[PDB]
Amino acid sequence: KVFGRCELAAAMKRHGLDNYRGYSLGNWVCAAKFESNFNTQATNRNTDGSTDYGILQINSRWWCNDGRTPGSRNLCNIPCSALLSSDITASVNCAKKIVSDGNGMNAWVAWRNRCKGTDVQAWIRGCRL
Ligand code: NA
Ligand code: NA
Ligand code: NA
Repeated sequence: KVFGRCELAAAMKRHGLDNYRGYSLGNWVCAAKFESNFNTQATNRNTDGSTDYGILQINSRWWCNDGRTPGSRNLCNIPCSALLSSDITASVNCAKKIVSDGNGMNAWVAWRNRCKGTDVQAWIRGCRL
């Protein structure tokens, strides 16, 4: 499923991401825009053989099991395909674990490079929240 911007803002807010670990909602919407273009089905291979999955591009090197990242971890204890569903629960719950691990949103390269340091509240402008 490809979410609209305000559609995703509402879903992320209902799932408890607004102000999670101090990151306002616009941070999460911005991250999803630039990680996946709001597309739950997005997948992208990393050069180390791992793959990023879903609307927040969560990495099989550490966070989920995709059956083809030998020796990697599965910290969210899920198949990576769970991160591709139209239901964003698994992606949100795994993102909450990632952002709590000590590095915050710096885990998301697109957030670091395209959201951090910008007016991220713009990403929820015009939305009914
Ligand atoms: Na992989
Ligand atoms: Na893994
Ligand atoms: Na990531």
